[PDB]
Order: sequence, then C-alpha cells, then structure tokens
Amino acid sequence: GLVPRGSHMMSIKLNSGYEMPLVGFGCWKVDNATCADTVYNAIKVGYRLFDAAMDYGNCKEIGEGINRALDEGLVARDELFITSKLWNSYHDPKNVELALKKVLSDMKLDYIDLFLIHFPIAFKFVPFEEKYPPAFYCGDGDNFHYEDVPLLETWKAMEKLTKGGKAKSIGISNFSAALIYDLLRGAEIKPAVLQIEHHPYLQQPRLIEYVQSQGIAITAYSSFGPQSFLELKHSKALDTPTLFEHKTITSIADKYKKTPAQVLLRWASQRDIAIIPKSNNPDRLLQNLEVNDFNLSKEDFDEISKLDQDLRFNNPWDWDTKNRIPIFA
Amino acid sequence: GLVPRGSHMMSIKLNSGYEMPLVGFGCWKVDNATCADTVYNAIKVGYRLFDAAMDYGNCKEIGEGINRALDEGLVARDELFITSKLWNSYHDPKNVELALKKVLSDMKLDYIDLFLIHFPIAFKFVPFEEKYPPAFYCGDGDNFHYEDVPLLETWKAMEKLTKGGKAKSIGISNFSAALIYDLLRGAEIKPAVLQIEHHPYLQQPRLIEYVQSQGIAITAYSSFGPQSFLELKHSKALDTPTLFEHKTITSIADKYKKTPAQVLLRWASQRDIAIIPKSNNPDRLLQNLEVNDFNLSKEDFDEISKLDQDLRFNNPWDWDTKNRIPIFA
Ligand SMILES: NC(=O)C1=CN([C@@H]2O[C@H](COP(=O)(O)OP(=O)(O)OC[C@H]3O[C@@H](n4cnc5c(N)ncnc54)[C@H](OP(=O)(O)O)[C@@H]3O)[C@@H](O)[C@H]2O)C=C[C@H]1SC[C@H](O)[C@@H](O)CS
Ligand SMILES: NC(=O)C1=CN([C@@H]2O[C@H](COP(=O)(O)OP(=O)(O)OC[C@H]3O[C@@H](n4cnc5c(N)ncnc54)[C@H](OP(=O)(O)O)[C@@H]3O)[C@@H](O)[C@H]2O)C=C[C@H]1SC[C@H](O)[C@@H](O)CS
Repeated sequence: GLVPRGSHMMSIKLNSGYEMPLVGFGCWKVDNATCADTVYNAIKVGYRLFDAAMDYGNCKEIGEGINRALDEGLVARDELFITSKLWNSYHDPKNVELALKKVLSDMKLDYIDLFLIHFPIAFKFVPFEEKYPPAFYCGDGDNFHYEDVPLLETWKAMEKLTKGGKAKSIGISNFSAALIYDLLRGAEIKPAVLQIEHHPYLQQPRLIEYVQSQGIAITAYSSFGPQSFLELKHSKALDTPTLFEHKTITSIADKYKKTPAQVLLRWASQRDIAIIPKSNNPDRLLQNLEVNDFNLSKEDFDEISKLDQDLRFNNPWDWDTKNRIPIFA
Repeated sequence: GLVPRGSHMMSIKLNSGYEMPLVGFGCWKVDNATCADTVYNAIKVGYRLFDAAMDYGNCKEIGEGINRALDEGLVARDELFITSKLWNSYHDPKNVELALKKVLSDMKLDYIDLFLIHFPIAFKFVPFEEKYPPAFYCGDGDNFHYEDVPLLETWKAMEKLTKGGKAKSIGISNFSAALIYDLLRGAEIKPAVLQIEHHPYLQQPRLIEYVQSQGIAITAYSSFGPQSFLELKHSKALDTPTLFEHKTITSIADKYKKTPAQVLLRWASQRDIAIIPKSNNPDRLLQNLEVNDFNLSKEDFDEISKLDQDLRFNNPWDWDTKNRIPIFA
C-alpha cells in the first residue's frame, strides 16, 4: 500500500459521496457450485467490488463467500463494494423495496453499496416463490408480458431506498443517453452509475461523453467483447474476430509486456470507466486485477477508436420475437 | 379520380381514426415573402397536407395561402391536413395549450389535424412577445437553458388538446425508439405519428419496425438527405455524395423513367412512410407529388438498404456546445 504506481485500489468518487473501486469481479455465469469459493478467493487476492444481480441466480453463494471473508477478518464490510441490480419483473414501485429486501436476505447483508435498474424494461411481476430468478418468465409459458410503469416511477422508488441506507447508492444499466436525459428531468437524486456494454467494437463515445459530463460514473461490462457469449453459442459472437488476437490490440499489448486482455481492460479504466472482468479461473483472476500499473498512449487510444463498429452482443431485441424490445434501436 | 394507379391521393389511416395523406408539402425554409403564394399554388397543383411548425416562422403566411384557397372554394377545410409542431420552449404542460392557440391564431384556423412534439428537448420558456419564433433563445444571450419537464408530462398535456378537438391527432418527432417505448407506458392516447429524419443514408430499420408494429404512422423528413442542408453550409452535408447522383439510385431511376428524386421519395412512401418534400420551385412541385404511380422492386429495396451508414444531418448534439444534447447518442 506504499508503492506509487497505479493498482487495483484506485477508485471513483461517486456523486453520492461514496468511493467505488475501479476494478471489480463480475459474477454473471460464475457457477453456483463453486461461486462461494471463487468469491472468497477473489477477496483473498484483493478484489473488493463484486458485481451481482437478481437475475444471476448465485446471490446466496456470493453472500456465503463474502461472509466467510468477513467472519475470518480478511476484510471489513465497509471495504467491500457490493452491487446488485433490480430485475425487469420488479419495476412497479410497490415491488422495488421488496426486491432489495430479497437481495439482502439472500446475500445475508445489511446493505448493498449500489442498486441498479438492470434494464429499461418492465416485465409483468412474478412472485419470488413462483420463480426466482424469474428471468424471461412472465406468468404465461414462453410469452412475454409487460407492465406500464414509466421508468421515472421506478426511479422514484429507488430514490426512497437510499434514505434508509439499505442501498448506499443507486443507478441504472442499459439506458440510452436519450433515456438518461429524460430521467434526470424528474430525478431528485441523479444516478450514481450507468453500467453498459462497452468494448472496442461498441464504444458509444457520445454516450460516454454526455454521461460523464453529468458526473455519473460508468461501469463497463463485457470488456472482452464477444468472449463472454461464446459459451452460450451466441451466433454473432461466434462469427466475430476475437479482440484477443486483433492486430491493433496485440501490437499495443506488445509495447507494454501486457496481455491483450490487460490492454482491453486498461483501455476502459484509464478513461475512468470502471471494469468488472469475470473469471471462474483463479489464474486470470490476478492478471485482471493488475491492469492499472501501465498507461496506454494517446496514439493507442486513437488506434483503438478505429475499431468501433456499433457491434452490440447483449441486445434485448432478440429476446421477444412477438413484441420487439427496442431499447437500443 | 378514376384512374386505377397510385397517386398523391393515397393516405394512411391513423390510429386516431383520421386519414393522413401519404404525400404532403414541407414548409421548412419556404421563404416568408412568397410562402402564401407557394402554398396556394401547391393546393392548386393538388397538395393537401402541409407540414408546418412553430419554429419555422412562416405560420401566418401558410395560413394566408390556405385561407385564400378556402375562400375561393378550391378546397374544403376537411380536405386539408395541417400539421404543426410544439417547439422546445413550450414543453411545460401549462404552456402546451397556449402554444396550440398561438398556432391557430397565426394560421387563422379553427383546428389543426396533427400537433407534434417537435423534439424530446425542453428549453426554458420564452414569452411570445419577447421572441417568436424563439428558436435557440433561452432568455440569456446565446446560452441554452432547459426545463425539468419529463416528456410524459408534456404528452399528457397534448392528450388534453385532442379532447377539445382543436388538434385532431397528436404525435411526436425526433424521439428514439427507447423514448417511445417508455412514453407508451404512461400514455392514454398513443402517438398517431412519429416524424423523423429518414433517407437512404439513415434508415434506422429497427426503429421503423418497432414503431410501425405499434400502429404509429411514420413521416420522413429530409428525404433527399444532405440536400436540404447545403444552403445552410452544413459542413457534413457539403462533403456527402449527393443521393441524386448515387449509382444505386440512378440505376433504379433508369429502370422506371423516373428522376432520382422520385425514387428517393417513393422508397419511403411505398413502405407506408409519409413524405413531405419541400420546394420553393413551382416546377419540381408536381414531380414531387407524382411519385406513387410506380413501384420499386424487392431487389431495389435490397440495394438501397446497403446505403445505410447512420449518417444523421439534423442532430441537436451540435446546438449547445456547453451542455451536449444527447437525444441521438
Ligand atoms: N448490466 C448488465 O446487463 C450486465 C452486466 N454484466 C456484468 O459484467 C461482468 C463481466 O462481463 P462478462 O459478460 O461476464 O464477460 P467478460 O468479463 O467480458 O469476459 C468474460 C470471459 O472472458 C474469459 N476471460 C476472463 N479473464 C480473461 C483473461 N484475462 N484472458 C482471456 N480470457 C479471459 C472468461 O473465461 P473463464 O471464466 O474461463 O476465465 C469468460 O469467458 C459480468 O460478470 C457481470 O457482472 C455482464 C452482462 C450483463 S447481465 C447479462 C444479461 O443482461 C442477463 O442478465 C439477461 S439475458
Ligand atoms: N420534424 C423536424 O424536426 C423537421 C421536419 N422537417 C420537415 O420536412 C420537410 C422536408 O424536409 P427538408 O429538410 O425541407 O428537405 P427535402 O425535402 O429533403 O429536400 C429539400 C431540398 O431539395 C431540393 N429539391 C426539392 N425537390 C427536388 C427535386 N424534385 N429534385 C431535386 N432537388 C429537389 C429543394 O430545393 P428548391 O426549394 O430550390 O426546389 C431543397 O433544397 C421540411 O420542409 C419540413 O416540413 C424537416 C426538418 C426538421 S425541422 C428543422 C430543424 O429541426 C429546425 O426546426 C430546428 S434547428
């Protein structure tokens, strides 16, 4: 804690007054059977932020790993930054507090550090005891059904959660800039964080610029582009040249004795965009944490900028073929 | 009125129950000194829809041209379809009815057929007697200032206008699909029309698909792409290959003995997207009206589809360099 180089301890000061680590551990598709051990060892290795969600179905296991490290005194609770996300089924204001209480109960925590609206999409509510996580289930087989709940109504409910301190900060995910522009017109509390798909194939620079100009922090997901989606046989990801072998990336990695993956992560964090790389592998765990001790050059950013092709892998358009979800159209 | 070919009489049935002509006359940059004569002669030539806006500054002259044709009995009022648009300064609900009354007073009409929210942008109100049209003026020199009025609040005010019948139908313009998706959650009356920039360089196909699937009609503007903007020395438009000389377009025009301009217009109207070509020239007036009597082929649509490059000329991002307006980011 005394070497004057960049490290995994660097943080962003949120507009709520709390610090958020720039580098955290992503929990999507972290396997249930081993998730607690993975989270515990990530804490041992030095991870302090964990990016969870109601949708991910491993909330209890994440909590077991956290509470093991807390019980052993490896870390204090206030050193950890726990993020969760309100799923689409729970946008009705009357269900927002219920959803947070469910997260806290599952994770066996008194509070979470950041609660995000996971998507600007409002599914018909499904009771916890009918299906949890409900995922795409809307009470009627495979058919999607939706609730007429404007985003601002959900947001006002999220605002009330900060007052009791059970969610220290609140934010949004997968909102376009146009939606954020309208939301702030009705917001008493600005979102602290926007979390979005972000990688060199999908750079959305004007979204980044507008949102950061508002003092809203940005967290990138799927920083390795198509990689996260190969195991799901995402046809577009299967057909996309890997960022790990792309000549623009590898030639930059060659300059700094870093891996392509480390360049892809630092490309975000050096621009004050937080990252949450995911791995079930305890060997890339450390490489993904130690990305802030080198700097890309201005020419490197210029070169990486050329890769933008508006290639989006996580697009709800593909979920419901009867009622297309147009949040990124 | 008895030849069984497509013509300028074709219309779209709006979800409000009223018919809207597929081909109308656009009034942006129609010069004030000659606007009344131009509108009157357009009615003589057979135009029935006129696309006006508070921002355009020629509302009185448009009304003079209309009322001349009505006084001479060239047309009845119910044969005309008059569109106007609520400017950004008037999004506060208390100012929405005021704005419609201003339009009716200027145009000397009892009602308009379609009132659109011109942009999802809320400027600080400026009184009519201080500046009309206010354009970008927000009460403070060149500085922009804004109102914290969520779009749904403005929309509810537009909804009330339909009840008194002074606006037969209501709609929106320059809204992204994500904004429309949220608006419909709060709407009692769905928008009848979305009006957007639309041409082969900016095809936004998923926006078109989602919006039409909702039963909302679409009106294209700037169907000739960069052409409208050359007189304003729009640097991007000045650097853009004209659609009139683009080989994909000219080769299609060559098949049907039509001009490139006629192909560009029919490309929209054949897909049930209404068009509003503008001309101060009384000779292209007729060519722009007579576009529905030929059909493009499926291969032609395939070829024109390839021109899409997300090239947007009318982008409010460029208006305010201090507070970037991110509605299309
Ligand atoms: N807000 C949202 O909607 C979502 C948020 N997340 C969050 O982001 C975390 C990370 O994004 P991931 O998509 O999990 O993928 P990513 O980190 O890009 O890459 C993971 C894959 O890369 C391999 N890997 C890791 N480290 C590597 C190194 N150093 N070198 C090479 N390859 C590396 C991993 O393989 P191992 O596990 O075998 O190592 C992976 O294959 C997420 O975890 C989450 O916290 C992401 C997406 C969405 S939520 C998803 C969706 O919206 C659903 O909720 C609804 S359908
Ligand atoms: N909703 C909005 O925000 C806006 C709506 N409009 C509306 O659309 C009408 C038409 O779009 P235009 O931009 O006016 O331009 P367009 O018709 O594409 O082309 C006009 C130019 O093309 C030439 N021309 C006409 N006919 C031709 C033929 N047959 N062959 C070749 N060239 C042709 C014209 O030249 P002449 O006048 O010399 O013939 C033109 O040069 C608009 O009229 C309006 O009703 C459009 C834009 C926006 S509002 C604008 C902006 O948002 C401001 O309000 C705020 S900054």
